[PDB]
Amino acid sequence: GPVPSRARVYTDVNTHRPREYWDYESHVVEWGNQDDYQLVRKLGRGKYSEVFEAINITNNEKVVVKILKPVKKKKIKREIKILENLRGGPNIITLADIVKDPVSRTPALVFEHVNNTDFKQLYQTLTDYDIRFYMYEILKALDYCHSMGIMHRDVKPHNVMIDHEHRKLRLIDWGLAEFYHPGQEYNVRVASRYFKGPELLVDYQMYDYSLDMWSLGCMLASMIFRKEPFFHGHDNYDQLVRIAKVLGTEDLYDYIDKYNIELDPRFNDILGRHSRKRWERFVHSENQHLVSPEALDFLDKLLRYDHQSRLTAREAMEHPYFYTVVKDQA
Ligand SMILES: CNc1nc2cc(C(=O)O)ccc2c2cnccc12
Repeated sequence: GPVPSRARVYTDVNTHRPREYWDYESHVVEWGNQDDYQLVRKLGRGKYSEVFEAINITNNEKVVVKILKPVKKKKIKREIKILENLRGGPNIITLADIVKDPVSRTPALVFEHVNNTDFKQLYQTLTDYDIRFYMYEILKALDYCHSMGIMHRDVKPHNVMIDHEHRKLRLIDWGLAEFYHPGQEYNVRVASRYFKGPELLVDYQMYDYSLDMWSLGCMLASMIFRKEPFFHGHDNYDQLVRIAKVLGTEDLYDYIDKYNIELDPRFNDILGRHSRKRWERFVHSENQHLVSPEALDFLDKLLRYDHQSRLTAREAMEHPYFYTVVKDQA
């Protein structure tokens, strides 16, 4: 059976709390009236939701209503709990209200509005300093919620709302976030395919905060190489191959051994033998202004199979990649 694993930071944060902090299934939710908000326009469809710009009648402030698509009621309580738990954390989205349409009686979350620029036009225009700044701001959100016993489990560009005029950022969609408890085996069918850590692709269920750190590497590599996405796999099985073609197969296989992981028989063929590439293969004419010996070193220290050797959010923020943004924040 698979060797166990314990997160190497914030391992026991949750054990040390009142039970009601993390025992969300008993959380008693007070549902408001959704007529307090009039929907203006659809901002986007989701897999588990539909999101609308809306107006708060009382004050006239722009708001966002995320009507939740029908899932196990405790998953809603999980998301609500995690949001009331993180309220006011650096760069976390703010849950303004919880309501239910009086006619449909179908639950919805009301969040603060963010004048966001979507990454489809944004990531194509950021200077090297901008990539350092916003990445640092993501790390603020990740280290906070990790320190608070929560993994986000779905870090990807659509979930990072960026406001470029006021240089603000907020990390959103907490509907897949879980509380971390040492020894818990988690579901591996979480996150989006391009940002799935190798632990999810091989079905290693005792994962932790560090999964969020692989997703951040995928983003970092996607931005500094102007490749969206960086690991462009055809499914979950081929996704591991796209990773392996870059990180090498020796290493992956020691990772399988180090945890006595049972590989699917499917993987036993399509993976092959592959060397570990030097990141220089990916830098070309039109993306070298964004690459530096620093970014490469930071990036190398996120993309590791072994979830235990990834940087922590806290370690990431002390990387020299961020020395200037740390300075200009003084
Ligand atoms: C696709 N557009 C938006 N989706 C959101 C999703 C969540 C959530 O699921 O947590 C929270 C907030 C927003 C949001 C906020 N302001 C402007 C736009 C959006």
